[PDB]
Amino acid sequence: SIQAEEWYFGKITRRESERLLLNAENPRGTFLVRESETTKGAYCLSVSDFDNAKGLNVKHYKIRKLDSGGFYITSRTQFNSLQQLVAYYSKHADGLCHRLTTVCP
Repeated sequence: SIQAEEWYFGKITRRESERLLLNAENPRGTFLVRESETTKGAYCLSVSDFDNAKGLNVKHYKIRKLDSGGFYITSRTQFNSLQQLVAYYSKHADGLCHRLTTVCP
């Protein structure tokens, strides 16, 4: 059940995700997956970032569901579930601002 996944935050808003991620205690690459508020049927990978000029900031990556079943952020790689996606991007950033490091708490 994705519901029980530790990195999955269900229906929290865009503003709630940022609130959770923008915190001193979180590594760059702390992240969560949520349903998209605005795009029905989509997801969103929310990742904390930091640059010395803006400080801690969050980047949001829409995750689209292929009708045939998969998930994608880019045309580069596609995956059979959000779990396989969370796992790949933890090993390689491939375009994302930072590799996924920490699950949001």
